[PDB]
Amino acid sequence: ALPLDTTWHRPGWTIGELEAAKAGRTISVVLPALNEEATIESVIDSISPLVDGLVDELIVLDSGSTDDTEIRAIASGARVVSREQALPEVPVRPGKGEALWRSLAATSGDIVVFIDSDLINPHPLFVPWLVGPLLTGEGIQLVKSFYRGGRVTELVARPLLAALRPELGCVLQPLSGEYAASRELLTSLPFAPGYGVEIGLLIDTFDRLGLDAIAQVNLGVRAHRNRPLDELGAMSRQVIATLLSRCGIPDSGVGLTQFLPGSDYTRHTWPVSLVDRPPMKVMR
Amino acid sequence: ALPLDTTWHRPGWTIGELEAAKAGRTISVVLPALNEEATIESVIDSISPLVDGLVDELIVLDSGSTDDTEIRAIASGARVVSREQALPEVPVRPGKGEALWRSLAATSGDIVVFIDSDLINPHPLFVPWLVGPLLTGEGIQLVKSFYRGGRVTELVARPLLAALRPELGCVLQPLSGEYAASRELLTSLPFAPGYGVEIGLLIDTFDRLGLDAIAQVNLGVRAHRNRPLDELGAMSRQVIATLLSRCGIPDSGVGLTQFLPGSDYTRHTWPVSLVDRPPMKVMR
Ligand SMILES: O=c1ccn([C@@H]2O[C@H](COP(=O)(O)OP(=O)(O)O)[C@@H](O)[C@H]2O)c(=O)[nH]1
Ligand SMILES: O=c1ccn([C@@H]2O[C@H](COP(=O)(O)OP(=O)(O)O)[C@@H](O)[C@H]2O)c(=O)[nH]1
Ligand SMILES: [Mn+2]
Ligand SMILES: [Mn+2]
Repeated sequence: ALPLDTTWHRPGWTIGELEAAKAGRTISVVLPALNEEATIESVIDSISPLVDGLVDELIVLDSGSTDDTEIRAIASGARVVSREQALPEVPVRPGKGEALWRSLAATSGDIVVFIDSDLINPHPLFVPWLVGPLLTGEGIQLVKSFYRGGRVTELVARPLLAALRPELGCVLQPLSGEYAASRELLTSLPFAPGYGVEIGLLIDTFDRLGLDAIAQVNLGVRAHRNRPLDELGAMSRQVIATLLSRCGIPDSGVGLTQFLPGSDYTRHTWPVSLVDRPPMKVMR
Repeated sequence: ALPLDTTWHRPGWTIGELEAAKAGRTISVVLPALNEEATIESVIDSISPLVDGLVDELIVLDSGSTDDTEIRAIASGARVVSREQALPEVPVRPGKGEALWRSLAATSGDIVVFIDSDLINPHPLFVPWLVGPLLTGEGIQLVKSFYRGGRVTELVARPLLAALRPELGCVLQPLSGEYAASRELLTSLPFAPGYGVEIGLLIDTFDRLGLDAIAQVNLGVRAHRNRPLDELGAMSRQVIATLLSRCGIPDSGVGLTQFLPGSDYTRHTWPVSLVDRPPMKVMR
């Protein structure tokens, strides 16, 4: 009844069904990580039992961590790839979108699944639930998750989509870090910088293929860190910059400034970026 | 050091100084109210000692209350004016902006001060602090407050201003319900509907007169009700619609829809409006 293929309840496919449906296609899983020493092993362990079965390849894309992220991921049996190793001829820029774009050069699956490394005890069926529509559907190229407060999501991204791309009003979690897509789709799209990467991918997929190429699946419940409001302010600024650009509206490029009370106030300006990485295809 | 006249500490003007500075100008205070029976008397009592002195006129603009708002405001000695009485030839529309626009026809002060009726024990100097720059300055026509978490303000309005009107990046509380302005300015501007009214007035003032006509004053600390996230979602949608329109960007007019978990979800669509009230001047 939503114009977007939506799975409201627990998917019924068995792991053995999903594997049969692969039909020669491979599956890579990428966990981007910046300083997630507390949660990274729980995330890797939720998925590693699938490896050499449903999942052909699993990597941690380490995004500059200075804690114990890398040593703990290695002790959980994961292949860890730095931003530099993924694509060593090209100097590294900051932010999540850079990490995800680089991960395309360090994987080879026909299907790529992204799962954030800050999840607290994620369900082991996340990955099977995300790949279902790509495997058993026709024409699905991108699958977004939703789940059971998403302040940026409910105050910024969903209302801006209603304003500027109302056809995507049916997407419940447009900014979700858990999703899967075909390599063919991902290497044909630019990747927005920083926290803009998810909203950019969704609007670009829709603008290029329409709703029929996109599905969303209920993952039930998900837990993670709640960042402080000021960090959310910078994140929201970058989401806004990427969304305005995809909708053809010129963004000033001026970073958000904040005034912090100590009354007595101090000022801080956060970076925003208007520069995308190009489709990974051009790097061939 | 901000390009906008900003008073960072407690203003030094005495009530007797402010009165002398009036020089024949009058001052009206308007408290818009929709179902504020718990807080309305505290707000009125914070200001009524100024009446017949600094303040020439005080009204409660009752915006359709069905609780005890009106009887309690009357028992505090306030003149209460319904939306219908303010302008009886014109049928009433919903939302805050309608209430404020109508209040211009029910007052006659050269200066108009707005104070929200949901404040918990507001300081009795709010009104003197807001009128200071209009009275003692030159060329100030609008004064915004700021104070010591404003989720819509920090995630939606300030980052959209940085994107689309970065010159207003120095405004700390663009959505503040406590502000004062000349009647000449207010009756020359359209009024946005619903919760869009503050952002519309600020962008219009700036677009028409530039920064030199706007000041902001520290009111210290303010307290009020924290609305639930879904109501904030609709509010944010209307703020976005008004801000895009003032910046010349076409808004779809499609209301925000929300999916509420009961997993099992239900859907609800909130109204958004693209129709302003015209400058009150046309009603002469
Ligand atoms: O430059 C970055 C920023 C984020 N992340 C990862 O992307 C996900 C989303 O980051 P977020 O800040 O939302 O989570 P948190 O920082 O609170 O742990 C997490 O797995 C981060 O480790 C990343 O790999 N590179
Ligand atoms: O249609 C409306 C909506 C709001 N208000 C008033 O405008 C202020 C801001 O409303 P808000 O919803 O932000 O406060 P709350 O509803 O939580 O009390 C308050 O004094 C409301 O009573 C109004 O007069 N008419
Ligand atoms: Mn997170
Ligand atoms: Mn309020």
